[PDB]
Amino acid sequence: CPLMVKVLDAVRGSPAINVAIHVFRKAADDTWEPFASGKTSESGELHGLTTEEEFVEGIYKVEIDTKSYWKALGISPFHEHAEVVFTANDPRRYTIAALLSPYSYSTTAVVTN
Amino acid sequence: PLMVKVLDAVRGSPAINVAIHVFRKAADDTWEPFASGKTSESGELHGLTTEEEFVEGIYKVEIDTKSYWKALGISPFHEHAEVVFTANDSGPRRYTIAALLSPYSYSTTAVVTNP
Amino acid sequence: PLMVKVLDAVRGSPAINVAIHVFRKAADDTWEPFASGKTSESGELHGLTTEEEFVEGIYKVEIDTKSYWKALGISPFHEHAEVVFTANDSGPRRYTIAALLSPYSYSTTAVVTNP
Amino acid sequence: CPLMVKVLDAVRGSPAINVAIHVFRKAADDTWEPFASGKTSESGELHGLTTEEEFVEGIYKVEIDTKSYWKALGISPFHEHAEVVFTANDPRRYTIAALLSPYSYSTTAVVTN
Ligand SMILES: [Mg+2]
Ligand SMILES: [Mg+2]
Ligand SMILES: [Mg+2]
Ligand SMILES: [Mg+2]
Repeated sequence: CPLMVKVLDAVRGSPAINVAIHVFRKAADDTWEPFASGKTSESGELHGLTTEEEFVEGIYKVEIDTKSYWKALGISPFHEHAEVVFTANDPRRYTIAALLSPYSYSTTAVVTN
Repeated sequence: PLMVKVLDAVRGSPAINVAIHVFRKAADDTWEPFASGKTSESGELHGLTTEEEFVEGIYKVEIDTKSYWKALGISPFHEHAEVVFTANDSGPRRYTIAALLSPYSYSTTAVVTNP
Repeated sequence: PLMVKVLDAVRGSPAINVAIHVFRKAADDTWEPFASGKTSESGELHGLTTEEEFVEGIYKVEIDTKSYWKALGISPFHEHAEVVFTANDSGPRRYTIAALLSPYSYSTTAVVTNP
Repeated sequence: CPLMVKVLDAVRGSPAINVAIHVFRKAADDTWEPFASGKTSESGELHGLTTEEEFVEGIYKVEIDTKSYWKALGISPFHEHAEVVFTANDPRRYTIAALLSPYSYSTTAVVTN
């Protein structure tokens, strides 16, 4: 799979498990079309979102439902979600990593061949 | 009530001349333009709104990081950094949205204080 | 010439009353005490040193994050956050050391400006 | 192995390869005794630093030679290194992750069972 998402919890020092992830692809009329989705695993990872044949160049948005995650832990969060928006560019594998705190997050792209 | 501060993690400096657009979610669920501006030489953007106009709502702060890096000769990963949050739902607050930029990474933090 | 700013990423607030110790590497390669203080209600620590006393050297800023979290009922991962850097080796500069704290994570950024 | 170190490069969006890592354990006289060391792999990871039998409770310091890494890339860095200091506490595995930029770094502990 050319696109993987990994989420960590900076409060508990753990993978962020059961986080909902939605991927969108920008359409020609500038709307966001649903592309793929899932929930992070026990390791905080979401694999299998797409395939080399499907993941063509274009602008993609990855929406990480951080609010529901913090709500399930009983911790008041700031953001509605974390969104990562990027242009896929032709070999490359994309790992979108996110590090979550209730009032802060960071995201990093690890792009490898 | 709403300030944006942007730092450059490659140079260890404010990120100057960064375009910032703020949107507010409308009743029909679309993003309406709310305010815009660009960071100063200190990397801050002040004066976007007022206590009266900054009512409860869901707000989106779009920071044009890609143009910033491209003007410095770098092709970055992200199209922009987007910060989406509910504001003032417990009464008016002061919000500082901070962003720390690298070509393939950014972080964003909110500092929320009660006037 | 040297300021330290500390933010709490759990609460979205300045990190208040954080103890900070600064050390400078001596000629015998040991860490000598240089200055200390604690963050204010704004999460900043000003006045640690002066342009005259802040000579070239290798400096270490130790931020006592563990005591901060423990006083809030949290058992954090790190003993402290340590920021080590060469200062003023191209002439005097102004340094802001920023730290962003979570129980199992922190980040630190330097903003360096030329007077 | 109970202790793993992973390093990412936020400028290139890649693992940080060939980064020197030194681990120290605090001695009874408060000095730092060398404990283990190595260099990150092509995946930015350093495995095999210690064993369950050796990695007893105590205070450990992980020193990541960020300066030499940035110098080899030709980019002027701020820090001499990144140090992560923590008390190991009894099952647990420790992953020390670091995200490097020339004037900033973050470190996170992912502690799992
Ligand atoms: Mg092309
Ligand atoms: Mg209401
Ligand atoms: Mg000299
Ligand atoms: Mg015990």
